[PDB]
Amino acid sequence: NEDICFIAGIGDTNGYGWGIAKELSKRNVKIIFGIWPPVYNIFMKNYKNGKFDNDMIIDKDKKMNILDMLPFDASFDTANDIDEETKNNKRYNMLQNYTIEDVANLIHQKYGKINMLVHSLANAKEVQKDLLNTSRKGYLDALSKSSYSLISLCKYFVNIMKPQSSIISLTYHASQKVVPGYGGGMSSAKAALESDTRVLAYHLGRNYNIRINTISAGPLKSRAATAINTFIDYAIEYSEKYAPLRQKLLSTDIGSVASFLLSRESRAITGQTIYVDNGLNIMFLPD
Amino acid sequence: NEDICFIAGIGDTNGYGWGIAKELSKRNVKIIFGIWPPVYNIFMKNYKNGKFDNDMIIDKDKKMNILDMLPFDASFDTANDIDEETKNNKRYNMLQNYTIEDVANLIHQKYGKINMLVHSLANAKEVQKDLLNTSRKGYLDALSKSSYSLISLCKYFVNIMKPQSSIISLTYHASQKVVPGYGGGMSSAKAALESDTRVLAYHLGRNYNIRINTISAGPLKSRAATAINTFIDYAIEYSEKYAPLRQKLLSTDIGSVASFLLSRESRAITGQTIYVDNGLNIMFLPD
Amino acid sequence: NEDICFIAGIGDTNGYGWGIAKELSKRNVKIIFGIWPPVYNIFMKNYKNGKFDNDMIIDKDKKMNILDMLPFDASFDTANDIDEETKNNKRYNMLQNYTIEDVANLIHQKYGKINMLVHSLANAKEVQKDLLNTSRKGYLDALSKSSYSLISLCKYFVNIMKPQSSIISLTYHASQKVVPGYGGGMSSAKAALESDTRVLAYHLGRNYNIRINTISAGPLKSRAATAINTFIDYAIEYSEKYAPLRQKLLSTDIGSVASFLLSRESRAITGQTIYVDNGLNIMFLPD
Amino acid sequence: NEDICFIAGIGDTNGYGWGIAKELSKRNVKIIFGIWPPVYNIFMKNYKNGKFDNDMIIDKDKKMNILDMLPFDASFDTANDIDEETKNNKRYNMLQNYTIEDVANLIHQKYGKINMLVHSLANAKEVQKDLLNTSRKGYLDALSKSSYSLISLCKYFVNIMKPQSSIISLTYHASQKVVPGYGGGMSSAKAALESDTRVLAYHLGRNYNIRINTISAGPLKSRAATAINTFIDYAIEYSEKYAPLRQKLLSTDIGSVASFLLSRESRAITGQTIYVDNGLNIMFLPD
Ligand SMILES: NC(=O)c1ccc[n+]([C@@H]2O[C@H](COP(=O)([O-])OP(=O)(O)OC[C@H]3O[C@@H](n4cnc5c(N)ncnc54)[C@H](O)[C@@H]3O)[C@@H](O)[C@H]2O)c1
Ligand SMILES: NC(=O)c1ccc[n+]([C@@H]2O[C@H](COP(=O)([O-])OP(=O)(O)OC[C@H]3O[C@@H](n4cnc5c(N)ncnc54)[C@H](O)[C@@H]3O)[C@@H](O)[C@H]2O)c1
Ligand SMILES: NC(=O)c1ccc[n+]([C@@H]2O[C@H](COP(=O)([O-])OP(=O)(O)OC[C@H]3O[C@@H](n4cnc5c(N)ncnc54)[C@H](O)[C@@H]3O)[C@@H](O)[C@H]2O)c1
Ligand SMILES: NC(=O)c1ccc[n+]([C@@H]2O[C@H](COP(=O)([O-])OP(=O)(O)OC[C@H]3O[C@@H](n4cnc5c(N)ncnc54)[C@H](O)[C@@H]3O)[C@@H](O)[C@H]2O)c1
Ligand SMILES: Oc1cc(Cl)ccc1Oc1ccc(Cl)cc1Cl
Ligand SMILES: Oc1cc(Cl)ccc1Oc1ccc(Cl)cc1Cl
Ligand SMILES: Oc1cc(Cl)ccc1Oc1ccc(Cl)cc1Cl
Ligand SMILES: Oc1cc(Cl)ccc1Oc1ccc(Cl)cc1Cl
Repeated sequence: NEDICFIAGIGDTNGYGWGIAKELSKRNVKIIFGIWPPVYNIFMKNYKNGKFDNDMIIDKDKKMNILDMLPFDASFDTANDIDEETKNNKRYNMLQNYTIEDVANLIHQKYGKINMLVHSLANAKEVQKDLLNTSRKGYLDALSKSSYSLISLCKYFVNIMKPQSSIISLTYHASQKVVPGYGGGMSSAKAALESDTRVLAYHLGRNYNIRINTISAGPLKSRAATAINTFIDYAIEYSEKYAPLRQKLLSTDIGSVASFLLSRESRAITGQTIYVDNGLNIMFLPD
Repeated sequence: NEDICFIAGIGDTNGYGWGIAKELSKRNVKIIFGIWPPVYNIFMKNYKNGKFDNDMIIDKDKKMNILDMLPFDASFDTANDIDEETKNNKRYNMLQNYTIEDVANLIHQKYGKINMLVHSLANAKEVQKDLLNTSRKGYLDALSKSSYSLISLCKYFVNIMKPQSSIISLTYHASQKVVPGYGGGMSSAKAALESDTRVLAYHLGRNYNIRINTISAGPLKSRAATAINTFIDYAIEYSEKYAPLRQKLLSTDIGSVASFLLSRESRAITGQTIYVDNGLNIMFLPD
Repeated sequence: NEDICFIAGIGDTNGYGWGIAKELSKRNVKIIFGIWPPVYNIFMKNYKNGKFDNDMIIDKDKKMNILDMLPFDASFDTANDIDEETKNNKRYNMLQNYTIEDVANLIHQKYGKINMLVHSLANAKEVQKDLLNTSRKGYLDALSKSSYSLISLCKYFVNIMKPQSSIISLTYHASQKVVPGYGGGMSSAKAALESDTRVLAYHLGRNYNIRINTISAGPLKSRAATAINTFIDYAIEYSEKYAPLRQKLLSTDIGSVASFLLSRESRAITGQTIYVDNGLNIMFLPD
Repeated sequence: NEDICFIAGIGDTNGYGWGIAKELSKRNVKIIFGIWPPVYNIFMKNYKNGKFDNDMIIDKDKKMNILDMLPFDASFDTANDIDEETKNNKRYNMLQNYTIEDVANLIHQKYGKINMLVHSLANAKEVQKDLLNTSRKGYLDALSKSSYSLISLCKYFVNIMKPQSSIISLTYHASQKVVPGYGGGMSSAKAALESDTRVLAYHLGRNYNIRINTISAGPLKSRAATAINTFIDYAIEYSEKYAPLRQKLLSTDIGSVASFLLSRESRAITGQTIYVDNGLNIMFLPD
């Protein structure tokens, strides 16, 4: 009782963020969605029009427990970072308090302190280009939004979290082994994310008694996965054929693991990269 | 509601085997203990005398549900491997059906098929010697009882397990990084165990849809630990002083993680080495 | 014969860049220094005043073979990236062709194609702050100069390198394990550098038959090492006391390894992170 | 000028042992071969008949300098370990002083102290069986001859080695990632070998200032390789098709790296697993 989780990085019901929300709901955790402004209105519309009613179904008729839905952009740390153009952009103009600091303050004011935080986002302008051809701007854009965002989320949210709270993010094996197609510096961003998870585990553990881990998920055909041009269909096919466990990897498979890591049951685990990919990562040569 | 777990390697209530049994009990899992013959009667004596009553208490009105307790020696695969020096041994003479295959048949004959298996045993005759001074006989003894026993357990128990069953063992970071007092080939045995966990994950996964993982636990002042050369006293002191999470590591901390890995909740995790050590493994230079 | 190496990241004779240059000279490799503009003039002055004559001594009277010394700033990819302020800054005003593209073109025009490239630089404005307190700007600054610079160096220099050429950079273990004190996102930058080394190994290997590896060096009291405030004295003391090899780590120790990796003798090694740290990285618990 | 290397594990000129001998010869290192008794006479026969003359050619007017060739069985530590089944064996009856301790004393008695040691042997009676179906006897046989033999070699040879000496062994990536046809416990043996290399690095480093590393080599169609179950044909085909460097891996490619690790040039490297496989180990999803 009293478990509140903020999930940053939800634009629909086809990604891991939604799978994580469903499993947490089964444990009676209250959910707060952090939605990227560019897709905020479209998300709300569909929600209002009851387009997600089926996907919100859990257990036996059990409906998901969505406490709130807030506009959120991990590119901005404070209101002072918002550039004039973005502030005046059509999709941002009518929204407020969407920077990392503002959302933390908003959540604290409305619901008090929370104990669960999920970083389920990533972005790279040049993801379609191989690392060698990625520009400096594209590279830094990937690191800024996909990696630094985690650090910033921690810096502002630790002030509104209870001791013994837990934090998780999502990564991918391309950080440790070569996956052609995963460009734009996304591999670089994930490698940084995994390393930052260890350093943050040290600081957050000693000073706040807070835990942080990352889940290296297998392939899922999410909206963003298609942006890589297809790459995702190949990855899924390869996984279902060569993984030690030949079964379809579901968003809820990652969700149940996320639920465990966020609960007090994983009290002694921190700074780890946990693989939830049907064991594919352990293979060397296929069959 | 129908889950049965065989825990191989319990001689008292101060080790990880007991902690795992306690946590699985909270989930209403029926427990069967595999006890090393040399200490079987003494264990039985204490149990009867109520020396473990307090250690069996769980939650409010809940007691640990121990289905059965059987003599079990991981040194012998089948009845044919029992030598006269053992058969004629005082402690073994009074016991029967304690080889790996016999225990599997006995359990199956009495309770049917099971779906959870825990390997929580290690043994090395020359653990007090550094690797360089360990004899061939001592080295092989460690690998035989601490590593091969996992493979043999799987070979014989898969026949009495249900599909989608799960298996776990315990390892230690000395397999990956140097820990001076961890001798006799125990470091070697743990390295083989972690690698074997991957290979078995592939075979058991493809052929039976069965999962297998290993938990790399932090220091716990248990019975066997005290045999290493005080060493455990150092390890614990160091862990509690430098680990990112400054809290005492409890056998049940490993238990709750084991319980999760043995349930369907971790359906997509296999062949992994999961660290449950308060994050100590991530540190390099002590602060 | 005909071996030319460009070493990017030399501001004096106290770092690894100089140690790498000395060892390469022993193999009769022609050296070209890439010097950061802010310290370019001071470097030349000392050189001219013969302040480095002693340090240039190799073998028996054998003097180093410095082919050229060029101003170089890894922050700029092309002349178009140079901001008006920097272009007009006192130390840059009188220098030309110091961007990555210009230096590559300059080298090609003056000496033709080369076959050896060394990335021996790093920088982070907020290195004195722990990761949690590093600003977005500081973080991206670290990644831009310490990691992306490697990718850019490769993109422009592969056009002026012969097939079978070799490239190396320098990293540090803080990317894999926690080292308190290594802040400003330097740990993040090194993790990215190591991951990018693997991805680049794939692209450069398949398309140009060029190799790339990185050396994870132990502590050396270089000029930059002092910028971390001391941290470096502690690291050196810890290393000389706990490493399996209790000896002083010299810049030339890294130099000789760099020489091997850059030569044709390491033909089958690529995408690797090679540790040259007296074996400290393999230790878990000290003595 | 005074370097002597003992290479344990040579039965012909198609393996890595020969490639290592060739490269060390270019450096004028005196070579002593340790030959498995069962094939000692045949080897000697071919040598006398000049069947290896072409394989011994190096550079222009340079021939491989083989100091001596001795029968050597890594299964026996001392004369006391020789059983009647072996002593009475036809192939062993005619030979003497072939245990590890005897060879060390014999070499020392004839040529004095040495400074280079190479462990290039592996053996597993049930290599054709997958791990799950490998017997205890077969599993232990693999660990005894392929892993413990390294420890015993160090224990007995340090007495006849000079300070600052170097040692290397060969391993394979199947210890870290799953390779289906690599059975009989060879994967287990390699995992132990790599871990043991770290522990030994600590002991030999602190006590004798002696270094030890292991080379993880790529596929090479050798004599023993052909015993795995064609498998080697697959491995080679896969390596040459997907590795970042599309070139044939030669025994001398491993030889040049071995030569470097055995020289003073690598003075600061110890306890490491160095990959010499054209970078194949860094790949995840084949392109
Ligand atoms: N889908 C997969 O196959 C897969 C594999 C490994 C890891 N994960 C990781 O899981 C996370 C989500 O992946 P997914 O596939 O479910 O994607 P989605 O399902 O695309 O989720 C990503 C979310 O990020 C949001 N987002 C983008 N930029 C943002 C910004 N600046 N501020 C705030 N939100 C922003 C998007 O609007 C979107 O809802 C990422 O970290 C991804 O790398 C996914
Ligand atoms: N104690 C720790 O700090 C620690 C750290 C890492 C991993 N674990 C691992 O957990 C397992 C148990 O450790 P523990 O500390 O709880 O020890 P215990 O508490 O000593 O548990 C080991 C059990 O093995 C049994 N055993 C020994 N030889 C046997 C044989 N031939 N057949 C059957 N059973 C046999 C013993 O009787 C004992 O009950 C081991 O694998 C150990 O390496 C423990
Ligand atoms: N010294 C150590 O203990 C140590 C340990 C591990 C790795 N290495 C790595 O070796 C490299 C050099 O380290 P070092 O200690 O010898 O340092 P130095 O000896 O400080 O070398 C770094 C060089 O980078 C140059 N530089 C900084 N910003 C630049 C820019 N924008 N463009 C071009 N040049 C720039 C400096 O002027 C300097 O000459 C770095 O990558 C460092 O992280 C060093
Ligand atoms: N062949 C490859 O592709 C490959 C890949 C990775 C690592 N390496 C490793 O290199 C080493 C040699 O491999 P290789 O392919 O050159 O094989 P060979 O070319 O088969 O070399 C192995 C040698 O071990 C000797 N041997 C076997 N049992 C022995 C015993 N009891 N005592 C003494 N010598 C004994 C054999 O007679 C033989 O000369 C092994 O450790 C192997 O695992 C080889
Ligand atoms: O990390 C991922 C891994 C896979 Cl296999 C599929 C999708 C992934 O997620 C992303 C990839 C690129 C961008 Cl730009 C944004 C996101 Cl969310
Ligand atoms: O693996 C372990 C790690 C630690 Cl820190 C403490 C105890 C451990 O467990 C053992 C060590 C040696 C032997 Cl002979 C038997 C066991 Cl059960
Ligand atoms: O990587 C390093 C590791 C160590 Cl132990 C010492 C110095 C290092 O190098 C740097 C650290 C911070 C900045 Cl800003 C620049 C450089 Cl060159
Ligand atoms: O380790 C190896 C790896 C590969 Cl790919 C090919 C051959 C190898 O070497 C062996 C394998 C099994 C046995 Cl019984 C003996 C040896 Cl020498």
